[PDB]
Amino acid sequence: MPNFFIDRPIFAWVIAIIIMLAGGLAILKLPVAQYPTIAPPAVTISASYPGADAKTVQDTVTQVIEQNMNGIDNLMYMSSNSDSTGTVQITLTFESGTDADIAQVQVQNKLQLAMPLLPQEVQQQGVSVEKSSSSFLMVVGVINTDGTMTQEDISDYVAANMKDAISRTSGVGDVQLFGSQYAMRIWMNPNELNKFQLTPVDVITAIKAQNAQVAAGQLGGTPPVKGQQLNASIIAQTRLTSTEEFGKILLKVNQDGSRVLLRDVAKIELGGENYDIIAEFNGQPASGLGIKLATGANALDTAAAIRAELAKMEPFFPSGLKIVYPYDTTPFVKISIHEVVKTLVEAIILVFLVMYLFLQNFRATLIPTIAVPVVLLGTFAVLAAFGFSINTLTMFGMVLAIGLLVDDAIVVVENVERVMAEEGLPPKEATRKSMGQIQGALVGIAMVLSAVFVPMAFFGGSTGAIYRQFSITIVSAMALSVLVALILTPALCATMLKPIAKGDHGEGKKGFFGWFNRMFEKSTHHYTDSVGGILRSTGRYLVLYLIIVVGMAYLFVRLPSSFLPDEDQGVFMTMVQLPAGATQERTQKVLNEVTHYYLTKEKNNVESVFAVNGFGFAGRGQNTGIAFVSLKDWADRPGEENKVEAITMRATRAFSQIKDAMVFAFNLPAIVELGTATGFDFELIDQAGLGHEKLTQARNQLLAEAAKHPDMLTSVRPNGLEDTPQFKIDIDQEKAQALGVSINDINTTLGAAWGGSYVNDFIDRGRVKKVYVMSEAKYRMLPDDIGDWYVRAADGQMVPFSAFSSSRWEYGSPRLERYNGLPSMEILGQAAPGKSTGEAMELMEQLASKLPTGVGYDWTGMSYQERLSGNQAPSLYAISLIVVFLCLAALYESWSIPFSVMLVVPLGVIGALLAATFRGLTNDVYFQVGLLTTIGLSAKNAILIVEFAKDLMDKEGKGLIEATLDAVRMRLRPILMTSLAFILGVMPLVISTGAGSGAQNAVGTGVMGGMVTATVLAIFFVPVFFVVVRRRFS
Amino acid sequence: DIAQVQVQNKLQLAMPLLPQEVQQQGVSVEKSSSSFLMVVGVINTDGTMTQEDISDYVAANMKDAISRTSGVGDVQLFGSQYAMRIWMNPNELNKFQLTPVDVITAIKAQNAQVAAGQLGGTPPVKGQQLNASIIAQTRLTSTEEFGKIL
Amino acid sequence: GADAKTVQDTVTQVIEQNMNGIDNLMYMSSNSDSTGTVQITLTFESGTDADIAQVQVQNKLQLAMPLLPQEVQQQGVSVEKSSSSFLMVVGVINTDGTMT
Amino acid sequence: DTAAAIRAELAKMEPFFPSGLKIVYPYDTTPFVKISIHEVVKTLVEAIIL
Amino acid sequence: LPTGVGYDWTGMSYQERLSGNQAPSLYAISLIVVFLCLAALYESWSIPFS
Ligand SMILES: O[C@H](COc1ccc(Cl)c(Cl)c1)CN1CCC(Nc2nccc(C(F)(F)F)n2)CC1
Repeated sequence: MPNFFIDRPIFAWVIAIIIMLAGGLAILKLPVAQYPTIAPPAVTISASYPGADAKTVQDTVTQVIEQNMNGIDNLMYMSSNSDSTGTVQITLTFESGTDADIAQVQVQNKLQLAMPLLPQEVQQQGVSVEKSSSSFLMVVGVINTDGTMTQEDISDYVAANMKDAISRTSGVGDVQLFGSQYAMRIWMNPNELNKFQLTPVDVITAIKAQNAQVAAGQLGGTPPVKGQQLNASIIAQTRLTSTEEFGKILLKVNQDGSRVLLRDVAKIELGGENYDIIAEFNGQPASGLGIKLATGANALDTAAAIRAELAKMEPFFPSGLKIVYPYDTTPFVKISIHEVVKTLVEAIILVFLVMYLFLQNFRATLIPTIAVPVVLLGTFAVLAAFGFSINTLTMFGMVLAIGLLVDDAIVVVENVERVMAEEGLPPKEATRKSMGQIQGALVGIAMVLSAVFVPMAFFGGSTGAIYRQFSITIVSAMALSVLVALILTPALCATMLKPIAKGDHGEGKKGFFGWFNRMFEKSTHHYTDSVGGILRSTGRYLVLYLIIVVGMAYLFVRLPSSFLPDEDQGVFMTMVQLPAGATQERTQKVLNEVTHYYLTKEKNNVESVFAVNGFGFAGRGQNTGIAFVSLKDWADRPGEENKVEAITMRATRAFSQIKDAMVFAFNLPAIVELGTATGFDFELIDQAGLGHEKLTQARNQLLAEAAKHPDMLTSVRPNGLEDTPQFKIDIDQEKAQALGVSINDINTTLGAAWGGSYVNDFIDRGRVKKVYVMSEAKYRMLPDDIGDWYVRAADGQMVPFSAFSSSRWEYGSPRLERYNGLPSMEILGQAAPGKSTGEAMELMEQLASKLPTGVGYDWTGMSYQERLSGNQAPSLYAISLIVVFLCLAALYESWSIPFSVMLVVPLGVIGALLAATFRGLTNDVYFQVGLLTTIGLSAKNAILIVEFAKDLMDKEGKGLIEATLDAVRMRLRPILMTSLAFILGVMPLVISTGAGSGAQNAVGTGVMGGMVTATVLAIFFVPVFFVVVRRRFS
Repeated sequence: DIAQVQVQNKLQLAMPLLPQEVQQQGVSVEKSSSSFLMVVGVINTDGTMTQEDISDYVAANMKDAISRTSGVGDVQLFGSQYAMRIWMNPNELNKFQLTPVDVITAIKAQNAQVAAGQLGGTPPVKGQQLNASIIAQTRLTSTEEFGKIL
Repeated sequence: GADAKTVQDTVTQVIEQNMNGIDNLMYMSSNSDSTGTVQITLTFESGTDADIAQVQVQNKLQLAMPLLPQEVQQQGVSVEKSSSSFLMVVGVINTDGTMT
Repeated sequence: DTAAAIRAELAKMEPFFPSGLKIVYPYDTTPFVKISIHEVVKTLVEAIIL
Repeated sequence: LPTGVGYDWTGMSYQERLSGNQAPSLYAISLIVVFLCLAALYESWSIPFS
């Protein structure tokens, strides 16, 4: 096949042009995102039941929905939580590879069938089903500096003016508003209501009656009278549109005729739908917009379009309003992608430089410069054909495969040049001979590398997807590299190279090139002499190989395991947790302290703090909060102390002094969608209907038992809230009946006053908005205020709550959790240093096995994936080894020679492990993929050496030792000039300390160490293996 | 999947027109075979439980989990889950001048769980230090509680 | 029994807000009538799977579904694949003349 | 696969059953499927031997 | 027309505009493909040009 294209250079050029055009089209059309879809598809059902506690929401909402979640396909599991804020959130996690749209529609349809079973208030608020597996591309904050506007005003302006245009922007998959529109608010005064002998029920009824839309017909509508000439539509009562109209709503008229309008007993004002969450941006009122990218959309282009649309908005904004970007990771993504592209380009340049240094022929150096970009473009085209996208994993896969591509080009070009220099043949016949020598080896190497890299794609779950990214990328790059080396590279060698003499090795050259040449023949002679001396004492080097293997096992077992390096993305989060029962003001004070610290002590690094009072992770209440701290540009933060890790450690140390609050600063997970992968997630399930208290006791016992094992488990804590005091009101039905007051009226008055009620809608500036009736804050603060509220009995006399009710304080859960439809409690933990997560989970299972009767357990989150993919690696790599052995036996036509090639893996693995250990890195995904790349390249070198030696023994009459020595002499130069090029290409990643330095270092350090040791050891261990194997079996 | 999606898309138009009792009993749309894949029976080898108890246990502790298993298209319970059964005596109702309407109204009023709001709820007053959930009438959980309805 | 402007603001805009995130969408049209009817048509690119497009439109619509007035829910919001032309018209007459 | 998943779920449930409760399988066509497939495979092996 | 009043095409007109817009690209790509195929088959850059 190489001979076909050697005689047809134009056909090979046409093939290369086609590949380049396809790659360019793919680059133009390929989506770009930081990461692909890694986490399993998940669908979240969210409902709100205003004024309701956790138990009320769970009993009336959560349990019904969970009982009606049946018949949905590919559901891995289902969890739910009901808060004291009145919010239920149910996450259904489906198996990987499930169509998210189909799962989402099935979940919606089962909820639509369950909807009639829910409270009317829950139905009125609406139950929303979303896909929660995705994260936010961007978060655009809107702030007011003049102080004229508040959070509600800014949120309403964003909803009315900004949301639509952002949604219409190209590539904007989803837009969610951090806040709510305006809503009419009826702040009831209990004393005024008692004075006029009214109750909140009357206000609700009047508002419903006097704010509605009525269908009214048409003048002349059909069936029509015989000569009708005019047809028109009749307009009747329409919804109110202003606070003034609501003010005049009439609730009663006095005997005298003075009118008891609505404003008499309440304050009418436009406010927020919910006041639970307060937002500030550097201590200024703010609202937000979270923007999620669409499918197949370019993240960079989408961010640019969003910014352009916001700039278009800017001139029309009300004076004093400003756009800010509290959370913008797109710059980090851009820098990472640009750094990878720069790495690839510099790799090509280093290949050119090394090729010129060794061969000292410009036309020879041109050939790899044409070959490698063609393979890269073909790889892009193949990725587009498979539906992949340009992301961090794919780009680093290309970076890793660059070494294989460089080796493929260098082998062909150097072999052709060596044949020309030795036999003196002209370029065409020299190329023919070289390809006749190396083509079978190249095909066998293609098969071997396919066997090595394909199995990654068959891991299960999130790790399966992460490894499949690299697997597809590298396998496609390798296949295109081999195809190019068989099609185009020989044609380029035959057409571009110029004749070289039968004996010229360059030693006649005058300056640095001549010195380097002569030094190189001297070094090659010394290397051949050393190898020959080695082959006479093979036993010592066999025991040395055993020592190397033992050291490899030691380093592997003693190396920690990780998932993905933590990156300095320019943003981190501080979570604030106040004691139970804390109010919004105390959390606001703590958040103000945190913001002041960040903007004063860390003023050089931090540019903005987005404080969110009322919402924090693993909670939703007044006693929780979260601040999203954004750092200045990496170029403005030079040093190791000005990075996210150091900043977070300093902030945590400073905040540990804060009293009456737990404040903890931390960096983002590498993949926020998967969240943390640090430890284990454990679910303790109530299986026998024990109750909340018994489950709490079981959880406490398990936590104590885990704490009694410091050396195996660390920071085993509950991922939930503890029980808190609650105000219980016991309404005596007998007393209420005796005094002539209905229980329904009492409950309605209490709920409307102290929790608020949603009555109906109105039209504000041509937008439908909600109407809420609630007590004024002054009269719904303390238990004593219960005495300020009166209910009208059937007799028309107002009776107090104390007359027909009593009060006390009890304990209740502010957040109730369920797993797979049963009550549960979530425990988060992690293995102690030096302990694997598997044995930590085994110990947790052993501890849980001793818990009281009726208490079960389950694994969720990352633990579920770990259980799924626990045993895949050994079997997959056993299959890989078997297939590699079979391919090598096919290549060499021998059942024993393949062992000489396969004995080379430890040579690179040991160096990779040593490099990782010395730099204090972990066994993460990047390290493993780099390990596979190093193993593949070392196997390539060994395969070529053994092929040359065997061909020398068979086609010629040379003996074992002579053939091996000649083979190593022939293969020394390509090995060295590939290792040097790849090592120098990866050095920038090794020494990188800027943005994205985590993944860069993880990819670079292991690769560099593995290449160094693979080269150095293999160049004189492979001949030993070949000689020993040939002697043993022959 | 698409067939079920379209069928229930059309069914959602009829749902508002169906009687409230039908909606409250739960309308189901399913895609499954006409024949049972299998039958998982449950007995008691000690003889302590009756048919009602076994059926309630299967409905409450095993039915939902099986229904959520992938590949399960339908689950038919050979029994029924427990429920609070009020067996009315017409003679007693007439003696006290009562009607099943009155019984239903009393059950609805005195067996309910109401959202009662919060102490120190947002918007709060300045200087508010306490925030708590107000608990009120809760659903009854025993036959004794139901028998005490006035 | 709703005006064209009122139904457009209360219904048409609300629905149209959440329909901009659907895949393979070429363009969108909508008409609001004084009879209270709202008709929105989303035209997708050629070769798009119609069933998947309809499923995605349902998924986006259910988000805005609660925001519509209770009367809209009572009558119901329908999402279905549509065509703008009649394949044929089948008329029925009474030759005798005994049926109006 | 569905039968295997159902049996796995029942195994999860079983440890928490009340005293005396027992699961039985009064109707299951799956064992016939397994035995039939096994018999055909056995026939193939015996055919190779013959 | 006054400022703020734009226009667009729909239905048949959208398809007609798209076809007219993408015709020249189609011609160029087809010519390039034929040229490359001729060069590949006849092993020359002169025969495809002629
Ligand atoms: O995951 C979502 C977004 O969380 C964030 C938020 C900010 C950043 Cl910068 C980032 Cl990165 C992430 C969670 N989210 C929390 C509250 C929000 N509801 C709200 N309501 C009123 C005001 C606000 C606030 F504070 F965001 F303006 N939010 C709705 C759901």
